[PDB]
Amino acid sequence: AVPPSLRLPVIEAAFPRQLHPYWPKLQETTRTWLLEKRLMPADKVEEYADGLCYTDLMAGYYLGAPDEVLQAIADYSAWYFVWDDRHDRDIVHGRAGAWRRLRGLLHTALDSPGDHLHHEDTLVAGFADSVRRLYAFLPATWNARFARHFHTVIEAYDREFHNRTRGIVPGVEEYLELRRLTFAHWIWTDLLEPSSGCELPDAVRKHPAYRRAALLSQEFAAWYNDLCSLPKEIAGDEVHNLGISLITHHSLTLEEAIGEVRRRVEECITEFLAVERDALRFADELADGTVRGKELSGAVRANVGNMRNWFSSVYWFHHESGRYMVDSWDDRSTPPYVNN
Ligand SMILES: CC[N+](CC)(CC)Cc1ccccc1
Ligand SMILES: [Mg+2]
Ligand SMILES: [Mg+2]
Ligand SMILES: [Mg+2]
Repeated sequence: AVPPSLRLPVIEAAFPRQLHPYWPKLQETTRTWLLEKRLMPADKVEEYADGLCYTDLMAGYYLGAPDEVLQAIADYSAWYFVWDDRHDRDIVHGRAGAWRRLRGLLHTALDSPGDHLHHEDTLVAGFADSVRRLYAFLPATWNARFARHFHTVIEAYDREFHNRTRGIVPGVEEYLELRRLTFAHWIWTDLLEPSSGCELPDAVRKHPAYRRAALLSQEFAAWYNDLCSLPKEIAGDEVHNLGISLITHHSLTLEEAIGEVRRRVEECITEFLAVERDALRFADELADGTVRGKELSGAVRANVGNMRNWFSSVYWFHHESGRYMVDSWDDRSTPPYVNN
């Protein structure tokens, strides 16, 4: 049962949850990886890792992925959550120098992961290990696009460091543009392709129906996170959240901003439903009778199916994960799974 202020009946009725068959082994394998890469203290991994549900989130998203692909995606995604925690803690503790150094190492490790596999900063070494494995599935042209996208993500995190140290809440339009980068919209979209086993040519993945379906899936996910993580983010002096931008710059009340965010999330769903039809029609056109065409057709169909699965996986993740349960913390500004 989902709280009424967070409930989306269309998701519950029309987007049935999916779970990848590898998820049991995925759960333990990623937890051991967090342990062995020293990405979180051992006692916090034991106490909190399974309850954070990071592997469940990815296992309900990239259906059909080969087990080894899903493992690399799950390790990268767990790393990404820890990086968000590190970013937050560097901000809270005014560690501008340590962040600047981290920011630079992640740029370098993204271009040359093998050089960073044993870096003294375990967060860098953990990133390099996951990126190394992601680079082993598709041609170097896909690797280059992943890197180009993630370079921008790192720099969007640096913009968040600038905003939060300076006490700046971005405007609504400014926030929406930045959120497509801090959420890594295009990274999750890139990773559809190794999950279906096919790098898509530019003419396919830029087709208007594919691009708009991919966008809507990510806008829903990011804004639903905003809706669900608003309580912890207000408690933690986070400034990056559509709700916070609305309260600050449009002088909405909390209740008004929650409603506005809800409506925007709801429209992503029904816009997606319409564009989903066009994207599946495109998949049908790709099946032109050739072997390449059937290949491309099946890949697009699988990818669009997983764009749909992102809606349900993100929805349920926010009600299962301990990441957001701010009411259970002794210090509402300091989550217990963060190294402070
Ligand atoms: C801050 C963590 N995360 C994912 C690693 C960064 C993009 C956002 C997120 C939250 C909830 C579901 C999916 C992604
Ligand atoms: Mg965060
Ligand atoms: Mg963040
Ligand atoms: Mg959030």
